[PDB]
Amino acid sequence: GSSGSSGESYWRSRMIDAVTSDEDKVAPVYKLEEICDLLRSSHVSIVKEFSEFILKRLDNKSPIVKQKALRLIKYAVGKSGSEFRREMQRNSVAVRNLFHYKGHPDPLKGDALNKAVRETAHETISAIFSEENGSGPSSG
Repeated sequence: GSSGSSGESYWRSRMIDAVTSDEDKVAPVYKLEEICDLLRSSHVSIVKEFSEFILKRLDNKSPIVKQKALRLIKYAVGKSGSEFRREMQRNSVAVRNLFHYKGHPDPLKGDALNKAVRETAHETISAIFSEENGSGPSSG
C-alpha cells in the first residue's frame, strides 16, 4: 500500500498547475473553488507552499500562464483565509512587475495575450491589498 517518495510537492503543485494550464481558455470556476477549500482545510504550512507554487507561474515565459495566476491570486484572496493574504503581500512584487509587461507581440493574436496579464495585475494588487486602512512598525 503506502510507500514514500521525494515529498508531497506534487499534490500542492498539481492544483496551481491545472488552474494555470497552457491553454487560452479561462480556467473553470469549479477548479478554483477546490483550491479555496484545500487552503482553509490545510495547515498554514500548506498555505505557505501554495504561495510559492503561485509565484513559480509568473516565471513561465508564456503570457497566458501569468494571467491565469493573476486571476487565481485575486479569486483566492478574500475567501481562502487571511494567512494567504499576508503571505501573498510579501511576494506581491511579481504582480507590480507586470504593470508594464509588454512581453512580445504574439504573431497570432497581435500583442493581445500579454495585455490580459498586465490588466489583471492592477486588479490583483487591489485584492492582495484589499485594505481600506492599515498599520506598520515605527521607522525608529
